[PDB]
Amino acid sequence: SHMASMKKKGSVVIVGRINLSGDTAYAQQTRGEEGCQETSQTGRDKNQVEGEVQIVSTATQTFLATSINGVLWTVYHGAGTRTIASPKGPVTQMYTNVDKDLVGWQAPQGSRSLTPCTCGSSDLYLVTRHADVIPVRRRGDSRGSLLSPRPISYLKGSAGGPLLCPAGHAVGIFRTAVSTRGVAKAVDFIPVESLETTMRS
Ligand SMILES: C=C[C@@H]1C[C@]1(NC(=O)[C@@H]1C[C@@H]2CN1C(=O)[C@H](C(C)(C)C)NC(=O)O[C@@H]1C[C@H]1CCCCCc1nc3ccc(OC)cc3nc1O2)C(=O)NS(=O)(=O)C1CC1
Ligand SMILES: [Zn+2]
Repeated sequence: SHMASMKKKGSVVIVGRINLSGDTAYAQQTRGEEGCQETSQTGRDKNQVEGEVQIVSTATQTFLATSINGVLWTVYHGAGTRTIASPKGPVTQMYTNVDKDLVGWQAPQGSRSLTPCTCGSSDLYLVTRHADVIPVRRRGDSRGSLLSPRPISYLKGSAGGPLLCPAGHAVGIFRTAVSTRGVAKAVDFIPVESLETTMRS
């Protein structure tokens, strides 16, 4: 302890994006490691934000955050209770729910939001932090199966990323991979209706 020397955790910092605006998905880095560490400390990020899916970092982890209905959502297991860096300084979470593994901040100016799905469709697509678009069959409210299994390395750092309907509506937020002996066959996600409930409380 000793209060005079106690440290503060830094802000979550946007360090890039998954670009989905064209015919090709690809990852873009907007901030390297030294700038990220500085921005984490001040909570002041003057970078212009664009797009729906951000790549975010703390001091110890890198993962995704997805804008839906003007809220930038990610996983509690990545972000904890942290603020996010913004042009005006650190921004406090608007939503925090450890039970859902969910947090949200006001979507950054410049971001674009995905629309919540209304199709009731079960043919889905998971966007990874490396900008891979993996097909996923919905198997329950919060479960989908990967049409082609991958090692868990392949999904590491994609928590907070979106599951999309063929149209491109947001169906959910990737939470955790279900694996056996290191191979991911299934995914757990936070369905968008759970977000929408949270957005009414
Ligand atoms: C491989 C990619 C994968 C998506 C990733 N998710 C995880 O690694 C989660 C985090 C943690 C364990 N995870 C797992 O995926 C494990 C693992 C063996 C690692 C594959 N699998 C697993 O549990 O399967 C069991 C069926 C589910 C039942 C148990 C699910 C419990 C979910 C969960 N809830 C809470 C609530 C509150 C918390 O407070 C701190 C913490 C939590 N942590 C949790 O799970 C990811 O990319 N992360 S990340 O981006 O690298 C990182 C920066 C954030
Ligand atoms: Zn839809």
